[PDB]
Amino acid sequence: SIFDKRVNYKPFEYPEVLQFTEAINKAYWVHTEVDFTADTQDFHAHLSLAEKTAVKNSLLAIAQIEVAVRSFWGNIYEHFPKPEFNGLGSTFAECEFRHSEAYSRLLEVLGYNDEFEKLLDVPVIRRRVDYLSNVLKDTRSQDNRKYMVSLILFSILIENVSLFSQFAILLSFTRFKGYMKNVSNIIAWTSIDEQIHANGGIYIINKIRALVRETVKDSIAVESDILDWIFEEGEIESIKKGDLVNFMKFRIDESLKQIKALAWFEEEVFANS
Amino acid sequence: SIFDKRVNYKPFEYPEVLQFTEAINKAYWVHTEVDFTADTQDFHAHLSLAEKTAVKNSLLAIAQIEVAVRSFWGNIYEHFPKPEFNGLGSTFAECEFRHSEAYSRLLEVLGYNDEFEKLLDVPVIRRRVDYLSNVLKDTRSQDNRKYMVSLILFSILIENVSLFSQFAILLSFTRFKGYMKNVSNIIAWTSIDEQIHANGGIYIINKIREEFPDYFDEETLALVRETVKDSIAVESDILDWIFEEGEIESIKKGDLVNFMKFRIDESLKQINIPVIFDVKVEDYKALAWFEEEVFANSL
Ligand SMILES: [Mn+2]
Ligand SMILES: [Mn+2]
Ligand SMILES: [Mn+2]
Ligand SMILES: [Mn+2]
Repeated sequence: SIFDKRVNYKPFEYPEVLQFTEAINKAYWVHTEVDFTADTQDFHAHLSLAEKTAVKNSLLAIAQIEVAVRSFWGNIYEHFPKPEFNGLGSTFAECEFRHSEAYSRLLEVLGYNDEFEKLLDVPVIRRRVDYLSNVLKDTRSQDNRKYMVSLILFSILIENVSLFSQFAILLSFTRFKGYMKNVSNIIAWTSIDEQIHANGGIYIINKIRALVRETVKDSIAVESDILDWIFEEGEIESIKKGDLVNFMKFRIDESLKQIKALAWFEEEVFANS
Repeated sequence: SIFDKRVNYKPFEYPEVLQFTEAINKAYWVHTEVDFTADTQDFHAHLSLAEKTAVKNSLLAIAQIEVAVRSFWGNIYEHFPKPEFNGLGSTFAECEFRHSEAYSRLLEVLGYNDEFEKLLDVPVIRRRVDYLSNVLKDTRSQDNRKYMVSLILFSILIENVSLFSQFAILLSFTRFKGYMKNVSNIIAWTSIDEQIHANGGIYIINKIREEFPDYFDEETLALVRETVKDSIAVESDILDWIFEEGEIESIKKGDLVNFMKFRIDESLKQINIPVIFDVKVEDYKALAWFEEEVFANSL
């Protein structure tokens, strides 16, 4: 089975894994390629306080997940002891380190390290953490039935929902205003990697073939409250909170179908890619 | 300390980690960037039986270490619970998967999968596997002193000497004969990566020496020096199996033994361990072309 340890390296029992690692390989990128001087000039002079807050809080919401020690992918070999899944996890774990460094830099160049330190003082961020830490309680569980339960939640929200909300907000400043072009480059490259991390999760879930889908509907409530915190200074004009909820509803449905004025998102991602 | 868990991502307690990860980032490469058709033609037409056997057995010995599930670097966060070392471990773990795929491919192109499956039937390889087992027996130990011993032997053997003998053998065909230039691209890129891995391990060893100088007692230094001296005996016997069909004009075994001994000594100096062999400039300059040949085959 997939939970049994195969000793020989090749042939790969699941050769489709290379499609996900090679996609990460071809999309390889680091934050040191990008210069944020123009974005700081656009930020300082041409963005309203409600627009500054939307950029600040969206990046803080992204950093809450991205700026952390990521250990799920780097340990799937402990649960799927195959050489191809150790490489799948290795490639995703490295990519998450490039992500954590990129949003650690953005927090530094925009001067938001202090707010990131005390981020749990925000009640709604504290609500997403209490949510996330509990629903993913069995990511390290030796029980192979509730570890699967973790990979479902990990792939459709951590990789598909809990971040693409803030990706579209930041990309809207480049789409409709032509601002934050370099930050949107980091955002476009990140969302591409998270799309591959989601498909890799979806791919595995289909290979292991109630508690799930009404656990994930609980996140739409907390993710909607996060948008209230992101737009606490007022709704900006490039995007609206109501459309982002439907964008969140669209992505969850297509995630489960394989196991909208925000249709421009995919087009905007490849333009800034 | 380095063994204590830190929850906050930054500031980094060990910011020099970024020097090693960025080096891997800048030297990033995948084997699909290279094609080996030209090398199969030089192998088929312009290589003797002695040179064929040296190329095949060297790559078999490399694949013996590289084509496997590598798990040491990807789990260094279990012993150094810092966000820095989880990123350092991930960056190195992904790097080994690019290596495992690269030499998996070289075995496939040149048609050596059957001999790699039966590689354990070679007695000198079984001597290396049992020897490497004691070099890795404490890689999961929760004893920080036992795990530090495995970390020292991992960086100076698996990452810095156990493969560089075969690396120089393959590069010698490109420098002196002008053959196997695509294979030399993989070798040079891999040798750069393993150098960063060994230097990254030396950095962690020295940082443990800073915070815990009592861990470097007389017993640890004696066991490491004796285990290391046992390596050159097994690796020199590997050199006999690599040239089991005759001496080749590209390089000599005597230079390769002096090459490994010098690299081992340079490794011990960086972590303040007494030199074992003390190779003279009379001997280790015969393979001094290895560094520049790696850089020439890297661009
Ligand atoms: Mn990420
Ligand atoms: Mn991800
Ligand atoms: Mn390697
Ligand atoms: Mn290595």
